[PDB]
Amino acid sequence: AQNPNCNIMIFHPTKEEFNDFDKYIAYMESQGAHRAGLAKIIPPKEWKARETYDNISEILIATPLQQVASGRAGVFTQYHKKKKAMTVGEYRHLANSKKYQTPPHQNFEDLERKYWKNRIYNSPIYGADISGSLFDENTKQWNLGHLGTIQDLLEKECGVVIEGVNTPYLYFGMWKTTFAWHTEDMDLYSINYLHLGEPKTWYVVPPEHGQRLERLARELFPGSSRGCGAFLRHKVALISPTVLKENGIPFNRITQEAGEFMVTFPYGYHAGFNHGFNCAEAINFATPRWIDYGKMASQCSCGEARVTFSMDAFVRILQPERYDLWKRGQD
Ligand SMILES: O=C(O)CNC(=O)C(=O)O
Ligand SMILES: [Mg+2]
Ligand code: NI
Ligand SMILES: [Zn+2]
Repeated sequence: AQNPNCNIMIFHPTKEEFNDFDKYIAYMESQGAHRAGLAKIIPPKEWKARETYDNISEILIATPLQQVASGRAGVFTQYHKKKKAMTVGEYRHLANSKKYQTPPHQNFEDLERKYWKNRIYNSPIYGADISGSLFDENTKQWNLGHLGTIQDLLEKECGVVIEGVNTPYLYFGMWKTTFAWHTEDMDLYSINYLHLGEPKTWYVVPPEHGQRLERLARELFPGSSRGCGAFLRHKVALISPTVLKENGIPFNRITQEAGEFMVTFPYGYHAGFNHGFNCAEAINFATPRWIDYGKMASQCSCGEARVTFSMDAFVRILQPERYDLWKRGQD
């Protein structure tokens, strides 16, 4: 069995190997990458996502989210308070302001310590989930707006044609902006490219151990757990590495820098934080190996998780028994 300790693997494809996305994902899995839940891909030196980032300031962040925490330093939830619209240029200035800027630090480890110590005492503002792309249309390799669609994958694997579309999302972050513990909708893959700026630290639980994280989360968030049998789908709960280690939960951590891709694998729980002003782009995708995960994915039916139009068909076709209850949650 490849990668039996479920370590995060890092890949350095050549320009020739960067041509065929599906084939490279399958190669990474042949080496056991999926066992970690997360892999890093460093593009060949010949590649670029676009020529410059000098002309992005007029992109609008229509609903910036202020991430307000409740709980204790290592075990907290966050809620998202909607703020007034601002441009990316306005947001970058805000991120660099004395109130919100990254503190002085020695190295990534020192900054990670400061994050876990102090996150709950601040409420950083995240420009998340903005439909759009920063890949140049002429970038032919690993262009996240030109991937094969999940609807086409389901059709190719299972023969059923379904409605829905699959497009990327931009994330503009600042120091302490936070992504809560989650897997993807329908336990899909994700791919995330850090276009610019400061790093993003990731934590991940191997898929084979995801239920260990769920059991801890039910212990640590007991009212949430009573409210919903899949409350990590709400994407609001954080648990620190110190707390995970105290409870024996297997996990790994890695820092993504600008110019690097991360891939999350089906049912790989992940969480993390941004080091300072940055911009990432991400999209979900599928492979043949995903289908069995999609069929088994938990679902939130309490009404909190509210998701895209396109998840309807996935539930309807892969999870027909759950469909009626899940759709009630959506309406
Ligand atoms: O970058 C972020 O805030 C969150 N991204 C992801 O969870 C992802 O790409 O799967
Ligand atoms: Mg612009
Ligand atoms: Ni994710
Ligand atoms: Zn729920």
